[PDB]
Amino acid sequence: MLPEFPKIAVVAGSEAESVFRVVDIGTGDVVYEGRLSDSVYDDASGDTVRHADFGEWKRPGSYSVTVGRSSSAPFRIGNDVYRAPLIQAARSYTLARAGVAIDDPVTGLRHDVGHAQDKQAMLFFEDPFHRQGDPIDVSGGWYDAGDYGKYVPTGAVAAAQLMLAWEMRPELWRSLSLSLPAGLSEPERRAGLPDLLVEIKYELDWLLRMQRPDGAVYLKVAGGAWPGYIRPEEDTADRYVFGLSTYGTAQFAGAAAMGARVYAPFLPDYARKLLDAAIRAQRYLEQHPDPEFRYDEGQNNGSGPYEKRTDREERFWAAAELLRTTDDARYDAYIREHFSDFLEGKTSAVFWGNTVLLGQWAYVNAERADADHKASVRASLTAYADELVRWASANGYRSVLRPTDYFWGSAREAMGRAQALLLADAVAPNRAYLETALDQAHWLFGRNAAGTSFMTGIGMHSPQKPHHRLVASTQTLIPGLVVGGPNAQGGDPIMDRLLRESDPRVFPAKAYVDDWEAYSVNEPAIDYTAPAVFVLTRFAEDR
Repeated sequence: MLPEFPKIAVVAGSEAESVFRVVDIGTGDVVYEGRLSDSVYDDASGDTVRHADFGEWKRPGSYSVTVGRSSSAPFRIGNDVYRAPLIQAARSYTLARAGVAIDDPVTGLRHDVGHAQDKQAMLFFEDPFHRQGDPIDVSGGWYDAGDYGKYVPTGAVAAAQLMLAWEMRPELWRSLSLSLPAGLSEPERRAGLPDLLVEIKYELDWLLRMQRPDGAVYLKVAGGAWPGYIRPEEDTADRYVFGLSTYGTAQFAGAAAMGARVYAPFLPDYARKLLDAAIRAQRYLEQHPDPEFRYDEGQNNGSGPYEKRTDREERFWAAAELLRTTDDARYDAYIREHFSDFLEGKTSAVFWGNTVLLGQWAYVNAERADADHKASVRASLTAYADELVRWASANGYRSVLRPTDYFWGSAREAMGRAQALLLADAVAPNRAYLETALDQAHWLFGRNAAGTSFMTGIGMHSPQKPHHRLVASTQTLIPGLVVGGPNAQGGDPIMDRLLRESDPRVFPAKAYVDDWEAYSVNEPAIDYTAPAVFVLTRFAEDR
């Protein structure tokens, strides 16, 4: 917990108690005694919960909350408390790199070069630039999740969210070491690039390799079958380039246009390479206005589908990010002609299937965007943020999730909503936005009905058996990874059995188990961790 922010312990049950005591563990002295709030039933969990509010106690230290016969696990009040998880989450991307050997003394993660054969991955179909089966260098980038596939939509959206974390607090990140393992990114490190930007560039370099000469971008790199729980160097099967999509082409353009701005102070040639690539993608999109999602039979036999057959929110982001980076007012005209609805509303949390908020954020920060339309976008952001505050303020776990939000990726959604609250705070400062965003980090780290952190390596309870082939094959804890979170819709054989056999039925906020095969709730992904990095950036102490 931070000294200057709200402090509530959430207690499920304990209906009969009326007071609580905050005890300094080092002295045994009570530093704060108060009355518990009234018990209130929580629809998503089935829990009856109340609060111990001790926000006025601000002294750093280690404490426990006593209620009746029980005392909480120790917790910290301190200014420094979110720096370590931020660092862990950010450097988890390094440990997810494809195409390199890793020997990390921090975690002990060690593996030989994985997927070197991505340097000659075979195109799964014929296109105007390559025969079916022709090799393409699509090496590098990050493994997506617990598998070894590499997918443009989540790679672009994750890279963009990490770049927005950079832009939120560049001076924090300039002095933040990710303890990059030996041999990695040696030219970038010799050049003094901040470690976060070194890591993001590994993914941008790969995204650039997924673009064809006409500007369009392929969908993903993977094999024809899912590997077992094996080290990446053991996954020697042929690799393929699959798919072609307009929404992924637009997401690439958004990420590359953002990277052009972010990298320009450091690497003028690389920044211009990114911008030219972004504009080639945008020009492909302007010349091919209809959505496309290419599907060849078999392309999902060994990798996730990431299918979206419309693309408006992503085309909007591409154009708005280009507007922000280039200051070319022709992009404002284009946006106003085709995407006026996104200038007047429809804010929703960022994820790979809807980047409208990345576009809205670019637009409101664009010097050459129309002023009245920037005002409209700010109001869309604050209306959405106000709704999140209303929900969370009345929720016993101070959660921005409703019972119907417990589907695949709920933990991402909590942190994406927290991200939206912080973007709203940037355009229209409001302490409630900042506090509610921080409440979602409290939730993520275990203040929730499932009684577990959804970030590895953090919390009294955390995921120990994430559906993750590197963790499983090396039996090595990688901290800072965010798993999907509770999901009442099923999707893997463990959760499917739990949900169908349970009587009474599982409450949605508890639809979670820590098991290797529970991949509908317990698989980490780069686009789950990315909004958590963004949110923690705001609350990490600088030095």
